[PDB]
Amino acid sequence: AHHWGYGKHNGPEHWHKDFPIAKGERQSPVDIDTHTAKYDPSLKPLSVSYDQATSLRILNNGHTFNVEFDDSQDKAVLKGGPLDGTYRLIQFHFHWGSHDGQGSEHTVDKKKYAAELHLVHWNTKYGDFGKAVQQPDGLAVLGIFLKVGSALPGLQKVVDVLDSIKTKGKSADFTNFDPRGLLPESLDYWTYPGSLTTPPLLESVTWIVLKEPISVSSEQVSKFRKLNFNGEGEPEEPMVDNWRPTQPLKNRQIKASFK
Ligand SMILES: [Zn+2]
Ligand SMILES: [Zn+2]
Ligand SMILES: [Zn+2]
Ligand SMILES: [Zn+2]
Repeated sequence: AHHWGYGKHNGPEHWHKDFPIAKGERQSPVDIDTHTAKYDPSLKPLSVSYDQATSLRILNNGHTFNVEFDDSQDKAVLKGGPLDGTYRLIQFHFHWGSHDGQGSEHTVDKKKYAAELHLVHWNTKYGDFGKAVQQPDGLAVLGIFLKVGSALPGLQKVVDVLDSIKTKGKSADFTNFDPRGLLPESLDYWTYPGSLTTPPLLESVTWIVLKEPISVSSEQVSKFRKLNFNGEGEPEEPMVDNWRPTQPLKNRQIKASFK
């Protein structure tokens, strides 16, 4: 029937009608309350190893845009922190708002940022992303907040290509992109067990949400909003507000990597 989305009839408040895990015990995103998040001395140092990352292409999937990487080798990986083993970078994408005052998925003390970046990784314990996403320890998503301020040079190559992938299904070559340019200086983070923030909402993600945002310009974020959810020849639906509301923490603890 109708595929899920972010619109009035197919968006987040309705996803449970087809994906009942939406009301599960380990759903994402959540509010991160800084007064109750607790330092966990058992966390090991976090290793973000992106020196050899090979980007390939950028795709408008009708929900967001994904920048895909070659994940055939243990090169662009995340290790340490809360993770056991090695997690390969497969793609990143963003969530953003119809205006700068909303857009992020996670919140910090109920505050929203203009957008949120997700760097998606899968556990090489499993054969590939499709096998990993079915497992509780399968995925690790590095979440980074975008705050409006000065323009980010590391984002400019992304925003420059978006007019070539305006509608669902369009893709373009996207090579030689350095995802380190989308990282803040500090890797202090919060972590908790959660889920994909889109259908099928599987509870297979270890979330690692960095405390320090990256700064982007209002003009850069506005370029995100010129994408469309629809395919060519369908009524125009601007790609905005492609975020899920925060969900109940339930019986989970958000841990901090910092004292
Ligand atoms: Zn569908
Ligand atoms: Zn609080
Ligand atoms: Zn889809
Ligand atoms: Zn995401």
